[PDB]
Amino acid sequence: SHMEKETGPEVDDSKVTYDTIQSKVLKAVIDQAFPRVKEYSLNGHTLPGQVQQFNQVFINNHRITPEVTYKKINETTAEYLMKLRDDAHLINAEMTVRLQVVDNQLHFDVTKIVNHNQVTPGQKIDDESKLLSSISFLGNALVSVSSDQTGAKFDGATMSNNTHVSGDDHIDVTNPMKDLAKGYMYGFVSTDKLAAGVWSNSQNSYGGGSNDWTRLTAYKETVGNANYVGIHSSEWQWEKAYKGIVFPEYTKELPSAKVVITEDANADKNVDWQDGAIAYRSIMNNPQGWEKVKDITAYRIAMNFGSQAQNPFLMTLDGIKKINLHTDGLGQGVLLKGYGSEGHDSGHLNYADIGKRIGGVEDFKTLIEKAKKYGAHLGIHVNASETYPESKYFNEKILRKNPDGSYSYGWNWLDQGINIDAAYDLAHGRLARWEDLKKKLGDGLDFIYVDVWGNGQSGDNGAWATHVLAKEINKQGWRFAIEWGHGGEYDSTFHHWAADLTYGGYTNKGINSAITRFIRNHQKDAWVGDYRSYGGAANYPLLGGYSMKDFEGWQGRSDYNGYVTNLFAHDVMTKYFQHFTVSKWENGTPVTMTDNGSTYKWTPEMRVELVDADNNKVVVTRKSNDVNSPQYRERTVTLNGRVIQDGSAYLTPWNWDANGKKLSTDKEKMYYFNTQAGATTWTLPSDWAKSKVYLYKLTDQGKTEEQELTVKDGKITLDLLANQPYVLYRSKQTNPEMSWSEGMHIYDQGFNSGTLKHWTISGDASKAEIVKSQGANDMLRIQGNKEKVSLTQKLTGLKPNTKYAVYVGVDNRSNAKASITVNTGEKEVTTYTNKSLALNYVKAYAHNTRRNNATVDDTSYFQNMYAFFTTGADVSNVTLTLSREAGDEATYFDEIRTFENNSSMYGDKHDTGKGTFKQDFENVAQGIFPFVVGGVEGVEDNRTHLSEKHDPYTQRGWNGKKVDDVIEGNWSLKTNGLVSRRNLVYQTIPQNFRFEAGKTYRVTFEYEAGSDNTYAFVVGKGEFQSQASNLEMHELPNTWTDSKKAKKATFLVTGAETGDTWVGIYSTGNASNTRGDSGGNANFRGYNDFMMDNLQIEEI
Ligand SMILES: [Ca+2]
Ligand SMILES: [Ca+2]
Ligand SMILES: [Ca+2]
Ligand SMILES: [Ca+2]
Ligand SMILES: [Mn+2]
Repeated sequence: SHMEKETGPEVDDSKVTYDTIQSKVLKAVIDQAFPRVKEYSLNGHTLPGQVQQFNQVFINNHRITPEVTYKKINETTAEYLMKLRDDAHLINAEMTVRLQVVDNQLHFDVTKIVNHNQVTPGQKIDDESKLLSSISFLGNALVSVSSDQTGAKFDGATMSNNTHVSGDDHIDVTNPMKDLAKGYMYGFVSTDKLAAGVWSNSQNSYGGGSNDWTRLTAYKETVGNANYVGIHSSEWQWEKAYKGIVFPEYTKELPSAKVVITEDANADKNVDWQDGAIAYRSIMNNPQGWEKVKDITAYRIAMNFGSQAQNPFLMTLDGIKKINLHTDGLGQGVLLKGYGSEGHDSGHLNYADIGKRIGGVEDFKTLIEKAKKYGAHLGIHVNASETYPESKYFNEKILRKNPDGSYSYGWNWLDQGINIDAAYDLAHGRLARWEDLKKKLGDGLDFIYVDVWGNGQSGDNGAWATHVLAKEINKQGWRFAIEWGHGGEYDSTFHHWAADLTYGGYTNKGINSAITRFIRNHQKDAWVGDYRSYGGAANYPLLGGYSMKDFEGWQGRSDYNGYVTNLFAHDVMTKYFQHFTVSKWENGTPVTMTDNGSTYKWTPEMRVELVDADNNKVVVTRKSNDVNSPQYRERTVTLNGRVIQDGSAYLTPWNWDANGKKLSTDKEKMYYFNTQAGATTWTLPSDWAKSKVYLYKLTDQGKTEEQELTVKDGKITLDLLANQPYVLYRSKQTNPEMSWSEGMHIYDQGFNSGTLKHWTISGDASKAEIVKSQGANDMLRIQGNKEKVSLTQKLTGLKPNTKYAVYVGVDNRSNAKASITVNTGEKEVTTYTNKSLALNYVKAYAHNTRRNNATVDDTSYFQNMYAFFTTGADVSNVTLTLSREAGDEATYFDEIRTFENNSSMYGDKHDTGKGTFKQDFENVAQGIFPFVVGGVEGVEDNRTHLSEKHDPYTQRGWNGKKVDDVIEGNWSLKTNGLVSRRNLVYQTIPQNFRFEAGKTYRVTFEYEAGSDNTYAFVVGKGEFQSQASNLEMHELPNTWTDSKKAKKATFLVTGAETGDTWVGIYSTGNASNTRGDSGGNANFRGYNDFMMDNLQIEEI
């Protein structure tokens, strides 16, 4: 009141004809001349709409006075025909606005739009001003509040992803007050009697950051002696075009907005934004798939990359079973990053190209269907921003070009990507790409994760473009997910950088807004989770917040144990709260924090209450407001006044199956988890109190160590291991049959079942054990055997007369022969290894040589050992045998994968056998056989993979490309950019191809090399060391300056008597020659690359 009171034009609506539309509880007085609400009335209390007439709209940004005719449709409903004509700006249109009261809601709908100009979605338009592209009712508040009203206040949320900075504004409406003209995602006005919330489908943006997702605009308007704060819908979009081409019809969404009016809705006897937020759930858009979120407790990524097939579709079902047992049936969400093409960041845009080397559409369909019973939902990683020449959808027309006409290059890794123009893509059939995937896959896939979208790589990725993209995905029945905490606010249900707490640091997490989280906490994982070092909202949020970890290869992640502990430490309780809707949010006093380079104030939530449809009430209370107290980072949680979490421990009722379905009373359970040692005591519900109670320790074998608990006056006391999940039931439970590895033709391919029962052991069974790697990955170990030990299992469900490959991962520390043998009943084939000599450098593979997932002695020499065979007519007697001849030291085996394969490598025949060896790379089972990737990049998503032909884009000449990606057929072996490394790129190993002692072989291949002597053919023996081991080097010349195609290389190689000779490709110390090119041009054109094809090795 110390600044000058403000004054404005008075209201004069003495000549206005008003009508009333009303439900039983809500009356709205409306102008017949224009769709303006003068005032809302509910239970004798009022809120203004737009008090000052503004009978104008903005059409394509032009102020227009519409010619309006009114009709009263019925007691609740009025229509306004609004003719829009301005010849000078080529506006000749009409729209109908319907105002309708439904219970305590007012609906504002543009129900019908007619553009009299000729516009046809999909066709060229000569003049964009002919489009009816935007409709704005800015200037007409849908609801407001006046400074003359007691308790007048506005609350609004904007996007903030910085954990120190709340996105919310709380503004008292006073005269005087600060100017206000600002976009909001959510907005409320209230008095001490009524609160109103406003929703709009407007995909307006005023800019990036807090200016985005601004579907509402709040404005201060001084009317007479009073200030009003009014909430307006932001501008709506309609007919739009790109470079003259009108977008498809589905991009037009009819404008809609809603207001909801409420008294006290949480029984705290105060009326404020929280009541408005509760009521707002009845008018708001709901991101499709949101209902599922609360029961997706175990999210993770399973990764494939670079043709390696690290995680075949049917293998992922075994990880789902492991997590099912270990969590006693918590729901799951597995994002398949690398589901398509050759893996992650291969083949982008071709969404329907399901990865062949991981089992194709047939195994993907099986994974989806069979995962349902475990409440496991599958998602896929796609890209709508960048592609590669290999992709069916790579074309000049789709590529993004800079103003100077150069390509907007993407990242160079396996291949040099080029960004696409997403607006062009939308305007030229993007939708059909999703349709093709949906048709091929059928029903059942849960979610689409669109990587990078939001970062502008493909041009406009803002609110409008994101809603269009999400609608294409939702239309196929899929749920939307994206990378950034700030992305997809309207439609996303999952944000990777909100959920993986380690990413981005404190400025780039989930949505830091009490208002937004209150409204939608239960609908998405988009929030600030607990990560103390970020401070602010991340310093122990009372609602928790998803914490994602992984164990299936994503960024080299393999920590299964840590994954499960994390689920219990953060996610069980986070997900518990998502089964309820927030009803009350109470802040404590501001505290001072110091972290991330500043001292700042933060106002922490001290209590949050939640409720469900059955009026269960959950109360979550922070144990101290003192930021220096250990109790600041602790909560008490009650359900109906019963303590279920207190500090370090919880004993939490879980009444839902893996898919969220309510459990029968007798299947109800409770989870216990305590991050500290110590006895804890819990009050049970009376219907548990008079029952026997049974406790189980949860492990990767499911429920173990059954104990009957002693109940005393309805209490139990639990004194158990810290950081260890348990589950409690009212009756004795059993572990069901998991059918490990169903569809993979063998039982329990990964040694997860805790026994070798399905194997027939010939020899001393005490010498064969399932043991844990340094990464807790179970493996078969055979050691210390004086006689042969063999393990045999039938291969089941094979097709007759069909060609197959089978491999087992093998790491042999013994010199003794370790073998895989298949007997089809007509033929026996066998492959073996003596001591393993090649470390494993595949980052997304579970048994790479990184120390934390090493086999033993801090190393892993795991490599896939293959046999190739063909079934005959009878498939009832096909056996696989793993054996180890006598030796002291250990052989490790894991992951037996049998799958169709059509290679013809052995004297032009499929089956393992003698004859000239040939690799044309046209029928590779997986990886780069007979080579394995070397240590040139250490453990990495290796820059060598099988290159796929897409003429002319992948071949010499396209954008000045010097060398072909593919030499002959559809596939070659490509190494991208690994020049000047002085290290081994890849090598054969004896189990893949053996240079027999004292025999001599001719090794021939065709190759492309972009520069002279950057790569060399090498001959070695034993384990490579970069004392550098001895190598016979053959530097290779470039293949383009004096040749129109790949050159031929040929070498004589004699096998060392020790049997451990191999050959490969080595990155020399020589600098490449990029012929004056730099940047993306030099990367694209292949100066730094090496391609091989048509390998042949024959004895001479
Ligand atoms: Ca003052
Ligand atoms: Ca209230
Ligand atoms: Ca295993
Ligand atoms: Ca080929
Ligand atoms: Mn490629």
